Amino acid sequence: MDRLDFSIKLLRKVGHLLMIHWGRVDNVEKKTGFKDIVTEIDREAQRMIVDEIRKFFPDENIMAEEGIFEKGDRLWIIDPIDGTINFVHGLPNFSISLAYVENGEVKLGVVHAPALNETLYAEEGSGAFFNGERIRVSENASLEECVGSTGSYVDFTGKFIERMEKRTRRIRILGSAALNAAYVGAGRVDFFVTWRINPWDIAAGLIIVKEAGGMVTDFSGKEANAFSKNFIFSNGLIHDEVVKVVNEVVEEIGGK
Amino acid sequence: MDRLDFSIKLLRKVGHLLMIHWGRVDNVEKKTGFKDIVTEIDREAQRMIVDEIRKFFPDENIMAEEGIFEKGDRLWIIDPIDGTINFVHGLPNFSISLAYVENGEVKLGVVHAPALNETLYAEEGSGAFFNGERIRVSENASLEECVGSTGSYVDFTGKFIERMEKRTRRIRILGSAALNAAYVGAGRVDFFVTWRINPWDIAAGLIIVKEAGGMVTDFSGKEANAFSKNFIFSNGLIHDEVVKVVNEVVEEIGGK
Amino acid sequence: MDRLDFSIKLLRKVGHLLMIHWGRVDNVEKKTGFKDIVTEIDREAQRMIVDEIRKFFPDENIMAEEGIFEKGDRLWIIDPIDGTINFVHGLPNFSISLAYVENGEVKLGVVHAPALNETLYAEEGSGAFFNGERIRVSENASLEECVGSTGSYVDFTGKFIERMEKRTRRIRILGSAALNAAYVGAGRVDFFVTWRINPWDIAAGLIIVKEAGGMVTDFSGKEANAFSKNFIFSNGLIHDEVVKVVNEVVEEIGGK
Amino acid sequence: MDRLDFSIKLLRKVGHLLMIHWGRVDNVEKKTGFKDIVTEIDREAQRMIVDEIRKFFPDENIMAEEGIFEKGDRLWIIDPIDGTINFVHGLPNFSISLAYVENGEVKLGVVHAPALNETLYAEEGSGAFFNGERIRVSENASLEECVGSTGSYVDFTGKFIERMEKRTRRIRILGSAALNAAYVGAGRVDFFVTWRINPWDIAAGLIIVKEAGGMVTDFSGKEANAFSKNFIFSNGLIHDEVVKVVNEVVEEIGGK
Ligand SMILES: [Mg+2]
Ligand SMILES: [Mg+2]
Ligand SMILES: [Mg+2]
Ligand SMILES: [Mg+2]
Repeated sequence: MDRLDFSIKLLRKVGHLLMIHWGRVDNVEKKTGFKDIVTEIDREAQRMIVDEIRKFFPDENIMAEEGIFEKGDRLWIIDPIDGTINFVHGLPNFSISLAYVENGEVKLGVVHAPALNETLYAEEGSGAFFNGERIRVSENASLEECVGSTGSYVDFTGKFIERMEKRTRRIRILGSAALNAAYVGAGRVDFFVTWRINPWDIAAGLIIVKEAGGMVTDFSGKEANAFSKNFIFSNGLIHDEVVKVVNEVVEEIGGK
Repeated sequence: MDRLDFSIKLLRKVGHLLMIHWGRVDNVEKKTGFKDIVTEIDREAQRMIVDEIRKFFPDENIMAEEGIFEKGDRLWIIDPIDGTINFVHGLPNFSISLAYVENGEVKLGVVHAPALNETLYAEEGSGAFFNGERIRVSENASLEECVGSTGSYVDFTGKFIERMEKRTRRIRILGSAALNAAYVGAGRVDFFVTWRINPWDIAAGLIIVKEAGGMVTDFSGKEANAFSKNFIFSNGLIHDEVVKVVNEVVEEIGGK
Repeated sequence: MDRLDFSIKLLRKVGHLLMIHWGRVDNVEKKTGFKDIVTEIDREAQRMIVDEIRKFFPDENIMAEEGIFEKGDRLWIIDPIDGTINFVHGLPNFSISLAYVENGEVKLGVVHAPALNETLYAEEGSGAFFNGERIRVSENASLEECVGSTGSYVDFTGKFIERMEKRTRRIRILGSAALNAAYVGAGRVDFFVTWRINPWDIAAGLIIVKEAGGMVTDFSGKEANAFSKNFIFSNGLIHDEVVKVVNEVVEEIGGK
Repeated sequence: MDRLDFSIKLLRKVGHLLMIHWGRVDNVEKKTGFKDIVTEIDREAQRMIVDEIRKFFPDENIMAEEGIFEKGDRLWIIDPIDGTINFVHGLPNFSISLAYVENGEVKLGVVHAPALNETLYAEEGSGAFFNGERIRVSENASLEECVGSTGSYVDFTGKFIERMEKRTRRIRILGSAALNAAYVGAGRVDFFVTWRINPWDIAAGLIIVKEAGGMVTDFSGKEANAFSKNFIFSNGLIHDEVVKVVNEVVEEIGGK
């Protein structure tokens, strides 16, 4: 609609500002370590976005990674650069994410990977799209004919590989949370699992996976929402096959 | 120039055929099981290349992943699709690799990712390029300022992540060996490790990294060649420690 | 729509076939002269399009430029390559046109420019799009504030350009009818004028420009359909001024 | 090489600045009427180009279209946006142009069309390229085998269209002098004529077409250089005829 179209055009415009600096940001800043960085372009991109929303959606709230952490029954969740590390090194797997949550419910989601010219989006009840055409998660039902994905985490990643590497065609670690969730919605991957992520990393990828007929849940298999800590995105075919392996790894390291 | 230009235009032309089928080939074979496939496109793309190769290079040999394994002083190493699994699922990280090896010497290489519109190539003494512009290897001289990569291998993988997660910013698993290697030459990645690999998977990558001022060696740390089993590519500023870690990852599982 | 989504996916896929021979076609045949040519690719592309339509819509008629001139209630109009001259020479302004005419009126229409990655489409009562985002006709209400365009015609073009130049910013001759009409819908040009044209050249553009909010009439101002001979696509704001000048041109050349 | 690479990367970088505002330029200032305008984006982009050149070649001269007119042995000719009108309306045919003129003679030219992803360029003595690929002018030896092109001139155009349309397949009016000239070098067009012009309009085009094996002369047939106001670019196989028509058109209006 108005909101969806606005979001698509906004992220597509800002995407170009990011291209100016892609792989060329000399000022890398650490937030809570060397694996968790931010740059001046993350902020500039966020300002560009936040300002347009604040302009057309005057009395609505914003929750943006870099700083703005408001609350509201009408909240826009923004990730100026999902995959800042990639962005800095020059890898194409980074994106801009914009979800519009109403009453804690994701009503719209859009992910835009600039260097790839891929714009995945979904509005509630309208289905998922990719640059205008319909997308639906894969039909794959056998883990052996599946390609799953994960993000670079503590001891989780390396272990989740060990467990999965056997019953799976191949595992991917691309670099963009939002983009990886959206890829399942587009049928490119079979499932995506995250750990200790904020809502700006998954709010958009959540409605896009479900509107594309997939499944989005926490590690307990109980349907997840924008405010869940663990995330499992899947085509809804080999979901449980994954729910298990994940907890198998979680227990081994420490959990419950 | 002659063979360089030839090679770029050719792979670029072939990339488009791949695009017609990319993500839409549900007729998969297994060259050795699920973890290793081939498609008619693999075959159909390789054909379109080999044909052209002879049309202008009669008295020369050819080596393609699936089908031709000739040998000679004027050889061409072809890989119709590097990342067939990706190509099959709809992932952008797949490429076409081609190297001209004269007297056992890689005289030039070219990697082309059609979905990403990336063409990385290099000629002996001419330096490396990326779509016409020069590319050098990264300057990040410390593991805490690096992003590494490797392919999905038996135990080496999940055990390489664990053994290097706290070492580097991130470890990526993209899918295409030729592309991944070309990326360290591009400085998008600081190092890439490949275990148990064929010549057509690194032939081009090899000369691209070295021409881009990087390092390519076996695990023994000795200068690597088109014919080696395990490779390591880097900016030559963090090779030592990587060799070290690589040489200490096979330990935990085995492989003498 | 599954019909529109069907249309977008089919032309996008076929666009890669075209990309293989774009600028690399050696055998150009004259249909009625050196200014009206055709190639084998036009046919190959068309065949790819027709077989898919006939497979998923077995009882609907087809009217494709190169040969298939059926007629009916459920009709598919096709121009395998709008701008074969451009396509042959290597210019990017060439496209694949597809419209669905029902009981005389165009229900949907998509235009795909492969080299340009531009897919403009519209389904009746749903608005016009450009790669997933909504587009609308321009807002230039003054001719001196406009950019117009036409095709390449015998007498018409020259007189036109003369009788318009001193009254508009500039007139453009890009080379693809469908693409040009669709651009009026995208708002990139303010009006497009075609003379002694064919239905497959304007069916898709007709609905896109109408859905985009503009106007499409014949040279007399009378609204038009896929079957009129002459056309005028505009933003609706400058139309009269255009129809006037056009006839001043039909007047000098001749008519009756 | 030092200068060429620097030029290619700078333009591609500035290219994205342009993409942010492409088709969304609010305030258009008039230079010499609605026929010739400039926008703050032209200035904003020019400043970004000038900025880098001052930094790496501080002791060199600059001649930029929008306000900088220096003179010297080492000189850089610049056009922030060639095809501003196109840029404004949202047409993809616009580009950045940069030439380095050492000792009165241009030895390097770069033309980048951001919206098209086309970087054509040429360093004196090394030949013409297009995104790394090598290019050479066309081989069409007869006008009926060609596709010519012109700029939008108040009297020239219409006449040229008239005395040239029955003689050739089609005459194109694209909207970007630098790109149009680079196109003859790319062989996408057989000839291009420009009436009334400045060094920043065709300095880069000049060298590219020459390194591509074609010819650039003033209307009189006499060779042409960065400093002339009549230009005719061609594949050098139909040049004579074009100069013919060009002159004839001049007689239909006025001159000497
Ligand atoms: Mg972020
Ligand atoms: Mg292969
Ligand atoms: Mg046609
Ligand atoms: Mg300009």
